[PDB]
Amino acid sequence: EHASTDQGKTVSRATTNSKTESNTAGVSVNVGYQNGFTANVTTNYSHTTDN
Amino acid sequence: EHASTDQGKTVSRATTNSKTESNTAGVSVNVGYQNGFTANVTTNYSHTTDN
Repeated sequence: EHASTDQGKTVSRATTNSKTESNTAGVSVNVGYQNGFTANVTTNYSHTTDN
Repeated sequence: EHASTDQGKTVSRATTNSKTESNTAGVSVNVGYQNGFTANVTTNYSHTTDN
């Protein structure tokens, strides 16, 4: 907790991030399109401030 | 038969004089959080002598 590195154990990994991944995770494909609504719907719509 | 009856009586007196000399040395390491991250290192050494 306090002033590690000469205290305990660490593990550290590099990452990437996506500003819209949390948005498109609520998309199911459902191969059929009904009445020319050639688009999908998310269960939750998040903005680009949600990494 | 031969029958005996002995009785005794002792009186003793002992005096001791001791003298000890002790030395101590230690290190105390402190890390914590108090309105920010802190750290201390204490180094003490003591000398006792008793008679």
